[PDB]
Amino acid sequence: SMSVKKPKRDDSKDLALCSMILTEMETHEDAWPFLLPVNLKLVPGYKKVIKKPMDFSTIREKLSSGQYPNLETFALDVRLVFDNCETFNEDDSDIGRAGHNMRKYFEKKWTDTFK
Repeated sequence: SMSVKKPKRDDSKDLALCSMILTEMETHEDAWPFLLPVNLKLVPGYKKVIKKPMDFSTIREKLSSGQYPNLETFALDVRLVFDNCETFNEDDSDIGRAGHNMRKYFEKKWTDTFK
């Protein structure tokens, strides 16, 4: 509260570390469904059903231009990528499996890096 603060967690490497994580996600072999925005002209249903589209290129641009106020807002966008994937794709499709694998990959790097 006013003039009563918890000790200061060092956040100065957060930007670099989120960049590194994102690079590792970008270069994974199962990243291909997630590298670019879904083409809303060519994929029936996507626009109306997925209220907040997200993809790795868009996360990379946001990261590079100071649009993440902290590491939790970055983790929310990454998880949004996988949540959207589960919303639109069957678990037993190549893309559905890709999405479960990538979420697992991400959550381990996240825990190892920050927790």
